[PDB]
Amino acid sequence: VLSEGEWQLVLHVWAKVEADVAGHGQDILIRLFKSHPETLEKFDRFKHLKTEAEMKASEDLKKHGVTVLTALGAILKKKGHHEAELKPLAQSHATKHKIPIKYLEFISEAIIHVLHSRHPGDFGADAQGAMNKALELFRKDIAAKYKELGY
Ligand code: HEM
Repeated sequence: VLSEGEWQLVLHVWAKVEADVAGHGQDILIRLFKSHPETLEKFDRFKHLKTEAEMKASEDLKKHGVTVLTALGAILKKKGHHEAELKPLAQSHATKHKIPIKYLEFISEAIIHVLHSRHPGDFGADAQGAMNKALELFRKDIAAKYKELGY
């Protein structure tokens, strides 16, 4: 359970992300796919991409990065009271897309890394710890839905 102080640190840096949702989404997906190539393989839309330059040149990838970060932002702004937002996401990711929780840990690492690169003055250790907590909460609550579904 995040404190109010922790949520403030999370949403302070998130408001910086929302000035360039698309650029952040590209940086995060590419870091994910480079660092953990099994994740790329889960996307029929993207598994043709073989180099970082190809990934950076894909408009479809950029579009999906906006979808991802828009969903995550809506969850973060609920400060934990995110049950309604997680239901559809956990159902699609468990049952349709077949995304292990571990891959959710991998994208959380990518988010944290890109936030540090883009927003160091608003992403010192206190804010890094708070964002880690927020993304852990996200994962914990998705994992419980996965367990219900048998995934
Ligand atoms: C912050 C974590 C994530 C968020 C907020 C997120 C959000 C979304 C949203 C909003 C969609 C479209 C609606 C839906 O199908 O539910 C989607 C689709 C999808 N996601 Fe995620 N996602 C996350 C992480 C991941 C990860 C780590 C993987 C893969 C390793 C992944 C794989 C997929 C796939 C394969 C689709 C369908 C893409 C398509 O073919 O159009 N997601 N995601």
